[PDB]
Amino acid sequence: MKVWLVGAYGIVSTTAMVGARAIERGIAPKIGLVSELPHFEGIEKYAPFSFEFGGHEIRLLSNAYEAAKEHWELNRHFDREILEAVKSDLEGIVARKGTALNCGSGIKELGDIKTLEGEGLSLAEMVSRIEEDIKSFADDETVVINVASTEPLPNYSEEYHGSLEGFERMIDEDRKEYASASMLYAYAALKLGLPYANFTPSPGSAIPALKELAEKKGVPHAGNDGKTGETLVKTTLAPMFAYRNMEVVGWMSYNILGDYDGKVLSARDNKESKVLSKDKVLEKMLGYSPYSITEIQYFPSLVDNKTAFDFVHFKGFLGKLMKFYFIWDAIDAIVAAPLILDIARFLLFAKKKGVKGVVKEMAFFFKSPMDTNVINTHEQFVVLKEWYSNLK
Amino acid sequence: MKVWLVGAYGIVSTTAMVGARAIERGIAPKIGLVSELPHFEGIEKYAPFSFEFGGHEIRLLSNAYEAAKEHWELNRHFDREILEAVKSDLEGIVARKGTALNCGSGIKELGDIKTLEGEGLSLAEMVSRIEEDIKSFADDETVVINVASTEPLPNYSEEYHGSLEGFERMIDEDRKEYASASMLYAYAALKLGLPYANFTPSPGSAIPALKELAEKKGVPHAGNDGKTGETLVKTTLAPMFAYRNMEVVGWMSYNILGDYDGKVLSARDNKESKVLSKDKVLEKMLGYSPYSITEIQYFPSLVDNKTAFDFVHFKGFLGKLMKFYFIWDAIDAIVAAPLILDIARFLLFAKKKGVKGVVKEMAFFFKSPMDTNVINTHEQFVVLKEWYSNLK
Amino acid sequence: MKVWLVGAYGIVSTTAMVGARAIERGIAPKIGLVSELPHFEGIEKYAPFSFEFGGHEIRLLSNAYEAAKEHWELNRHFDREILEAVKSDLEGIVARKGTALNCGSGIKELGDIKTLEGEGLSLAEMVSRIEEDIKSFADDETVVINVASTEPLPNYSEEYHGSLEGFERMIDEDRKEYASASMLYAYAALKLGLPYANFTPSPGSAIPALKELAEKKGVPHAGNDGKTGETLVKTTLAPMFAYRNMEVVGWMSYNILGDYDGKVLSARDNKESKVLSKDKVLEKMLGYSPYSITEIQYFPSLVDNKTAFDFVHFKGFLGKLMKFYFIWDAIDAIVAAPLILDIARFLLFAKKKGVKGVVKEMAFFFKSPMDTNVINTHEQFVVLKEWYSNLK
Amino acid sequence: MKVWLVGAYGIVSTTAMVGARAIERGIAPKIGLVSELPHFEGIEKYAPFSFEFGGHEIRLLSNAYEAAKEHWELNRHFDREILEAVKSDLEGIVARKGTALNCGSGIKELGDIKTLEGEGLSLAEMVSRIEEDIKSFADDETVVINVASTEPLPNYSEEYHGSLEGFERMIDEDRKEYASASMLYAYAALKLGLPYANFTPSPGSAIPALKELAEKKGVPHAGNDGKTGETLVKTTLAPMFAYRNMEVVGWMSYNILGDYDGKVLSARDNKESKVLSKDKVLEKMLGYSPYSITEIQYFPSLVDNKTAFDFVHFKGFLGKLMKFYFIWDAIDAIVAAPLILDIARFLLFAKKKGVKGVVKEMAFFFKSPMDTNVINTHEQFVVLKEWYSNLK
Ligand SMILES: NC(=O)c1ccc[n+]([C@@H]2O[C@H](COP(=O)([O-])OP(=O)(O)OC[C@H]3O[C@@H](n4cnc5c(N)ncnc54)[C@H](O)[C@@H]3O)[C@@H](O)[C@H]2O)c1
Ligand SMILES: NC(=O)c1ccc[n+]([C@@H]2O[C@H](COP(=O)([O-])OP(=O)(O)OC[C@H]3O[C@@H](n4cnc5c(N)ncnc54)[C@H](O)[C@@H]3O)[C@@H](O)[C@H]2O)c1
Ligand SMILES: NC(=O)c1ccc[n+]([C@@H]2O[C@H](COP(=O)([O-])OP(=O)(O)OC[C@H]3O[C@@H](n4cnc5c(N)ncnc54)[C@H](O)[C@@H]3O)[C@@H](O)[C@H]2O)c1
Ligand SMILES: NC(=O)c1ccc[n+]([C@@H]2O[C@H](COP(=O)([O-])OP(=O)(O)OC[C@H]3O[C@@H](n4cnc5c(N)ncnc54)[C@H](O)[C@@H]3O)[C@@H](O)[C@H]2O)c1
Ligand code: NA
Ligand code: NA
Repeated sequence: MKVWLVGAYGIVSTTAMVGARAIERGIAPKIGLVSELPHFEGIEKYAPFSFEFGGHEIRLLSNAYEAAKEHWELNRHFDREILEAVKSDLEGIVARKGTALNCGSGIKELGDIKTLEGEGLSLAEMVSRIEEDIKSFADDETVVINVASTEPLPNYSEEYHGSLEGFERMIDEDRKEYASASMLYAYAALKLGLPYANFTPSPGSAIPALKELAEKKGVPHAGNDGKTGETLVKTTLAPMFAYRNMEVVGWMSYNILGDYDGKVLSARDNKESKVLSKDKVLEKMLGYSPYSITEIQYFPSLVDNKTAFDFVHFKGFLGKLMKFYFIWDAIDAIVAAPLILDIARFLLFAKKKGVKGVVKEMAFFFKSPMDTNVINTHEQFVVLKEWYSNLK
Repeated sequence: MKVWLVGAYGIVSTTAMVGARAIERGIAPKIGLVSELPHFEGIEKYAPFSFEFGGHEIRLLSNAYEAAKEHWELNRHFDREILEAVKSDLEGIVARKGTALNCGSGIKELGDIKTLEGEGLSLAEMVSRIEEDIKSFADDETVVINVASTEPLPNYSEEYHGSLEGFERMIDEDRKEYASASMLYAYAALKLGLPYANFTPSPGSAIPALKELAEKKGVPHAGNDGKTGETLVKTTLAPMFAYRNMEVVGWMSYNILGDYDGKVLSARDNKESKVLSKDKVLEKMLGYSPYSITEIQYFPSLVDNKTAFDFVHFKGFLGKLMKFYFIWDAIDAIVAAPLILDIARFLLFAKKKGVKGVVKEMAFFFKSPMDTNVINTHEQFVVLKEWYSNLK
Repeated sequence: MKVWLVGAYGIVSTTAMVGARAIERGIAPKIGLVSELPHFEGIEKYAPFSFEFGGHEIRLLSNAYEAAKEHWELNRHFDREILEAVKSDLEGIVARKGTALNCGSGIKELGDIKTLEGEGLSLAEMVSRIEEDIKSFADDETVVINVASTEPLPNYSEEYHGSLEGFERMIDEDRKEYASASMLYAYAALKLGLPYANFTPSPGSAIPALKELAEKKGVPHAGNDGKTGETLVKTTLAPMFAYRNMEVVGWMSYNILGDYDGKVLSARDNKESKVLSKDKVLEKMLGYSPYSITEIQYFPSLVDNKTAFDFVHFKGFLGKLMKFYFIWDAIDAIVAAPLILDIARFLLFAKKKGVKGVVKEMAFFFKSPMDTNVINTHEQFVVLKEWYSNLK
Repeated sequence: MKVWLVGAYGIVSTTAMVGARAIERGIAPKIGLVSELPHFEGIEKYAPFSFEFGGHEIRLLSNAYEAAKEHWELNRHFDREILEAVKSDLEGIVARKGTALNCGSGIKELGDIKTLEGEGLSLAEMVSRIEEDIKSFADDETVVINVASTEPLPNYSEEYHGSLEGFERMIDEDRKEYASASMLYAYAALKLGLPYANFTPSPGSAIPALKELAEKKGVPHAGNDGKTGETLVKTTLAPMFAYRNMEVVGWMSYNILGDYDGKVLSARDNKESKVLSKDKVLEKMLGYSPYSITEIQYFPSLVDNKTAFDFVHFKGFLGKLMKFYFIWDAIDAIVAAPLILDIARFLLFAKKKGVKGVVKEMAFFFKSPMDTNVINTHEQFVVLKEWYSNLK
């Protein structure tokens, strides 16, 4: 299959590329791949473990190898021998110039960038470039996945975001104020009939306009925002207090990281998207709102080793308060990268099975799953299992 | 209903007694009670929140109030005002002298004790005293629950434990070497046609002899070993690594506590029962065995504030190792006490619904659930929900 | 001796009052009191353990007992029996209306308040009321200690803060914009010839004007900002990396608390004072600046149980990065309250020994010690010991 | 200078060798080296940063490079580029066959071993081989340092360990039952007039016989047992509670590690030496004994990444209990290796300054410092500083 990655030179993106190729060359295990679990036996009939890559970027380096090595230098999150073995393949992946339209002040932290809007192009002309890039790459086994820096919350508009006609009016009128990069890539993917997933908390396809578009075009889509670490634990663990009829009175979630993701989320406007997505899961699972605090702070020496500190304050029998702590110490690109490969395969599977619109049953992958109040990790896993069985 | 508690002066036992009465007098919330969750609406048709108590003990204090206050003095795990309000009721609960037969060297740590076997009685004569105590108390709405100190692993015997005839032969021949206290209380309960649950990792009714007996008598029973804290988290959290196709390579579980439970488990023979029950859950959930260490150590200043330290070492994409820590800081009697009330109500419900033999669907309460490989907390909760719906 | 407490109805203040009296009535140990350590034998010649209290407040409750009980209800940080035993004594402590001039937006969180500036008084007239209150209480064995809510960083002024003449000009001209409450109480104390200590990060006497005043008047003073918990650990532990020639690359300090202190510090202007005081210690000890983040967030269920989460990222041999975590779980009023009693006794001792100006050797008590670059806890303790020996 | 390392193929030993050479070739910083701190300016007059290595082993691999690479493969605790750069130098370091006499059951975990006692040699003949090996290597700038696996507590003997004549009688009579390997290497070093340090909790030179010998020979020696991680923190942090007049009621110290050190300490007899050395520090600092538990458990996936979990339970004002947690996550060979280089330089310095007998002022390096009750890390550092200034 083929995967077009928005933010193709990022660490999540390059590590998926490194991993896919290491696994194909037979020099890496299949650990981390949800699509490789026993329940999904037979997926390879529809989506074999076979990947060609391209994508859009605003940080233009020569190729995906140079991009992968920049992240490897700082993080060393896989062996030098894996880097070397996949060098050839990754040198042939060259990203195209994308758009950073309305992606917030945090984009400044990426350093030297070049964008379509910087060239003076209108919305219609930007869409045409994005579509031409994708369609020149795409086949009938192609998916588009957004793994680009997290945008701020969009300037929402009922007219421009509430219907497909309103959104196409937005493009026609060149109303840039209401367009964000993530919307434009999602729009392009679906207009081309390509399945789409948004691994970030940027709006992407999660506006009514684009949900209408995906349905009309009969195209499957999924999102939003990869559930990889702290939020994974929160949605696995919060149900335990509910099952035991305990009241959660407080939940603290504090996250420190560096690298480009920590750099972008250092900006208050970009951060808000990620923070709300991490925070809001609690009420959906419990039925009520514990006092919750969720923060992300830049902490440069950790690079992509995002570390989370959580504290849960809870009541039990007779009103007695009790306390639970956790620390997650993990590399973000290592828990994220396989989910990109899994999302791509499950979208391809969904496409071939005639699935259209939001694939709500892929909620398991996401912190803010579209079209569903199923948040509990256990419930989401059962939904994913049962969905695949129903269509297999 | 009526509940006969083996180990009636213990902290789990007295706090269930304090709690039941506080809730009946309308001075405490219903927090902590699984049987009070919305899904179990209508349980009160079969098992209303209404409790009379008695039980067996080897530490003879005057009454359950004096017992409750001894634990309250050291722990202050509920308000002085709750203690005062329930004093009358608890002063009327007087335990009967039980048996500490083959309950290990840790029983020495309980201080001043008096037992049936100390009086020179044979197995048959001990059984008669235990039965007379229970039957003088029991009605058609009576359950027996074991919350006594954890025994060592029994001297197992195919002849004496493998069939009811073999076990009754054991009693007839006065073969004390193969009898443990917990077996004798379980035997007595079931011979009397009373539902039974074992909240400890002592063998109790979990031998083939007594499982045969419960079936023959048409009596429901449940166990073993309350899942309250660290093991609750382990069975909620370990599935997350499986769902995400990660390999757990190591899991460390270190527990410190004081009070009478920490005192008994300071002995190496008593400890082994609790340790194996906490440790063995991992393989059943994952399909394989991470290097696991599970310890319990005495740490007197914590009293009944059992604190657990866990560390999970796990592999993800490309073989990368990553790390997860947790600390549970809770009072053991507060997470355990409501489960005693819930177990009693669900046993009464099961009894009235014609349920007989091991109620395997009550696995949710237990670290070592009888007759089931369902260990995942989420799965167990669904099984409990669905079981109750099926019989309601 | 006599202690006039600014913020007399606060939890630190009332717990010092509760503690002093419990210890005098012989119903509490002397644990927590630095002045009770063997090295300080003979202090009781100059400052016996004997305390009468008064102070200023803006939250007017009837008396210090009602104030103490309000905090006890929420926190239960000492026994009901201690509360009862000291009720009489504390009912006779009645605070006087003080000033909340330029104490930031966080003061709004205190609820119902009444202030001198609210009555329409000028700076000169406010100073006269504050002085009249203190002088009506004071004797030759009286000290004034600031334990009031943390102010924002002041609008600094060279003219008005840089010399005593400039500060007295400020009062004469009624230039309120440059006066803060803490400055006015410190000014009043020193004008009256009374020793002064500032337990908060508010400016207090730590401006050149008031340092000049204390010297001229021959009056000892000490501050700023009680070092009680997280910062205590930081100044004990950071030296270990220096002694071992390790580079600290990052230090994260995250603090959650409730109660009135957490409420006031929820405001961004008030918070800044506390944050800088906690953060700045690192460079002074190490000679360089690790990337440091220090936050305080409101977390209401913890009440006065301030909990801190720290993470230290450090380099050792060959550049290898390594990691250290800590969690402090303590009640803030319990670690602070004895230091108020100790500060008072050491100020009285200093006064009687002819000490004047900043008592820099009391740095041990403080996060931002005036007139000293001695920050290491070990060094500060030796300085305090040696100071007392020199004057004994 | 020259350093003869007992246990020369171990990870602490090989990493000191790797580090020394990387630093000499100018490809590594001097981070981690206490002897490189500003206070020790001028040490290079007596002990320049210049090292030639040899030693004894029982695991015979071809050379120290092969040994270093075996540990590097599993741990990756320095760059492949450092490994490559020092390969030549380390290939020329070839260990000689030593003795594992009475080194406990844990020695079995080292795999394929060869020893002097296995050849049938008497004590006198073993001593001669050990001496011949060392003297063939040694010059006037040579030190011997023990970094071999931790032995069990020795079979102590007043006659054989209490005087030099008694110890030499032991050798003469071939009384193996009372000799341990570490004693024999220490004996040989001192008989040869070479300074000696013991980085392990094995007895080494810490018996009266060998202390008498070092004095008579006018030879400086130091030990015992490198203070590198958890115990470093404990001796830095415990003084904080004393300075603040708090009572420590409980201290838990739980350590997990793998590699060869974790393997040897998995044995109960070997473990006891390390456990007592880690545990006993508390009383010496505080004056009393908190309930303390100290454990080390094998946890193979961590390899040389020893992780420690500590919990401190402490009383403060009015008897209130409060709680402090810490987690140390570090590589043991990285914190240990520079101390070997520092110990060697400070021993050479001591030798040239006419120092003889136990260098008690090197206590800073050690968990069980010989001839001193100075345990507090801060105090030890001041003692080391002042010692060096006095002799410089
Ligand atoms: N576990 C995880 O790492 C995880 C989990 C959930 C969500 N996410 C989200 O995934 C995204 C990727 O994470 P990452 O660590 O790879 O960050 P990264 O910064 O290393 O990668 C993002 C890449 O996208 C590029 N980019 C930014 N805006 C773009 C635009 N509009 N068009 C094209 N390219 C653009 C950047 O130049 C960068 O190379 C982030 O938004 C992050 O918040 C990551
Ligand atoms: N969260 C929890 O507290 C928890 C969880 C799982 C299992 N358990 C188990 O529940 C049991 C009770 O815990 P606890 O904290 O109340 O301990 P406890 O020691 O305070 O209570 C046990 C009581 O039973 C008595 N006893 C011991 N052997 C007896 C015998 N053979 N016959 C009659 N009485 C006997 C003791 O005197 C004591 O009063 C223990 O076995 C414990 O391991 C507790
Ligand atoms: N361990 C600790 O608790 C600790 C450590 C260091 C510093 N501090 C500082 O000590 C102070 C007291 O802490 P607390 O927990 O008692 O808080 P608290 O809010 O319970 O006490 C402060 C009291 O002062 C009053 N107040 C505020 N402004 C005033 C003014 N200008 N004049 C007179 N009264 C005023 C408030 O009404 C309140 O009763 C805070 O500034 C805090 O940041 C506390
Ligand atoms: N931070 C630390 O790593 C640290 C701190 C304090 C003490 N120590 C102690 O230092 C020692 C070395 O630690 P390591 O991690 O290098 O362990 P290691 O097992 O990797 O090294 C010990 C080496 O000595 C060898 N050996 C064992 N007995 C011997 C004998 N009698 N004669 C000659 N060689 C012998 C072994 O074969 C091995 O190569 C251990 O005793 C350990 O407990 C280490
Ligand atoms: Na805690
Ligand atoms: Na870690």
